[PDB]
Amino acid sequence: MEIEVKFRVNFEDIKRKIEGLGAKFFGIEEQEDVYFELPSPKLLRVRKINNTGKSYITYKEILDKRNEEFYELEFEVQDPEGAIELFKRLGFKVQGVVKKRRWIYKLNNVTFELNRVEKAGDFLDIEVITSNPEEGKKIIWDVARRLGLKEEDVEPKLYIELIN
Amino acid sequence: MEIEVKFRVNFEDIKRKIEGLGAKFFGIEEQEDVYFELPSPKLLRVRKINNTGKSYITYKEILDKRNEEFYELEFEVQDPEGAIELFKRLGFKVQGVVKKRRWIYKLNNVTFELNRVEKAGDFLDIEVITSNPEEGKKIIWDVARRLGLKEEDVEPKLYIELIN
Ligand SMILES: [Cl-]
Ligand SMILES: [Cl-]
Ligand SMILES: [Cl-]
Ligand SMILES: [Cl-]
Ligand SMILES: [Cl-]
Repeated sequence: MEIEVKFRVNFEDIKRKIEGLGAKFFGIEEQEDVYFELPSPKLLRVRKINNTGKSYITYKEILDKRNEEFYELEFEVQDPEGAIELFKRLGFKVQGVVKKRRWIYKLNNVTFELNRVEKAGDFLDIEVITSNPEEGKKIIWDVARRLGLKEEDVEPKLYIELIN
Repeated sequence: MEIEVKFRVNFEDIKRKIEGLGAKFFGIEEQEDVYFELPSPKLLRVRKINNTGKSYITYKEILDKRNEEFYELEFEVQDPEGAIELFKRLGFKVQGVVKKRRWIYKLNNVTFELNRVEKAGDFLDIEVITSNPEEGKKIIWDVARRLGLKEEDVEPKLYIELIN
């Protein structure tokens, strides 16, 4: 399952720390997500990565109450406009649009997603790949503390809930 | 608008006639369509073309009572299994699965789709591209008659309704 913790951060400072850690810079993604309202605790969105030409349909189901564990179903599509039209024609309503510029860094089984989110602010998502959720969260927190982050820095809300 | 008329035919005979007309053979597609139940008169399916490695999500809205006029929204996806899983998780129920081998031929603005449909039989769809629905049907019928087809040969039912 998807395991991740989100932190409210100062972009410049944390970028410097992540790099000082030796994380490998993967790339920047300029994303635009169109969300469709589903019953709790499910999420549905069509994502367009404007600088890479990639588009995806993504479905998520929150598995915990801290918004740290998710089941994710994601696949690439060749027509994001068509995907958005499809969900509207199926009766789904647009929940909102999240636009962000994401800096991706990798360190072993940990992925850092440093996001500059339009109308929300700057956030860092620390993601880990693991078969055991508990061990995964332990890894995320060891990394977080190495970056000088604490529990008070955590942001439980989803990006679609954070945009003003 | 998609305009097409479907005919019940004898595969070998009509294939001969179509080639006799000088239609250009485009290719054969081994298709597997998984349909999801929508309220009338809408259709939703995920198609896999097993021999070409292509997959699509297709939505249609029947616009007439003879099932000859359709609004179609179709786009390529990279994961048909995921698309099928997605619709199931969104609450849609599988309506059925249509499997067929399609021979595609082209002649000007007309496309011939000769289908050998599992558990249904052999059918020929004659489609035309037009801005004027009526002129389109006129073109289809001139071609149909050139192939020796008549009104009694028409099959109005959709493939998802035809499979046993
Ligand atoms: Cl994400
Ligand atoms: Cl989020
Ligand atoms: Cl996100
Ligand atoms: Cl078709
Ligand atoms: Cl079809």
